[PDB]
Amino acid sequence: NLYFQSMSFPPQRYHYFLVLDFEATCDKQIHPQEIIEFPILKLNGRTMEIESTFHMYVQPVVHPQLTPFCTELTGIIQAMVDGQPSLQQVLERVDEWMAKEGLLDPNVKSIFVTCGDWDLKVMLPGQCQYLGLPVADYFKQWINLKKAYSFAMGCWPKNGLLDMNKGLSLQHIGRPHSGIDDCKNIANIMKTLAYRGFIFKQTSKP
Ligand SMILES: [Mg+2]
Repeated sequence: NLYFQSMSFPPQRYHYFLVLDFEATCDKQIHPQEIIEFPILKLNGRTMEIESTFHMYVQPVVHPQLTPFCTELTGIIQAMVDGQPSLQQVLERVDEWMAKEGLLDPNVKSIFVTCGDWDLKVMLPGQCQYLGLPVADYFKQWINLKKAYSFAMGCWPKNGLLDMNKGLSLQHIGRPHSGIDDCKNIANIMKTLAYRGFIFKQTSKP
């Protein structure tokens, strides 16, 4: 335990890590899928502590009525998405938040962190393409935590956050399949890996 005193929280390659996990319209499946929860956690790059939070629910337009499957899975009821801005508006708000947080200065280095590749490889660019919206350059590089974890632990977490929490002896934070709570769990896992001396790197193909 003194074993880690010098190793823990090493210098990292980024000033900040931006933890993101979407929830989306869905069924068991409807199309196009639309982002209904847009969280970002700004983590101190050294300590992994949460320093700022972006969180918006988003009003879906093509399938505006959340399905029983969607609600029961995500916890997101209709009342939570009803008066809310559209994805385009939410993306402008993210950009304002990036600006306000000093994340758009060329000298300030940050990278998104997600559980899996779906959200930034598939979901965001897919919906943006459908809407005719550009994808900001900062969404185009990320770290898949499942891959970071498998490198650190020599073991693929098939069941995602629940497997990673198990492997690191961490109690689950909040509610599974809630965007923000998944973000808090990603952040907690990162903290523990950093405590063990893990240096995070882009996993996203350039
Ligand atoms: Mg989630």
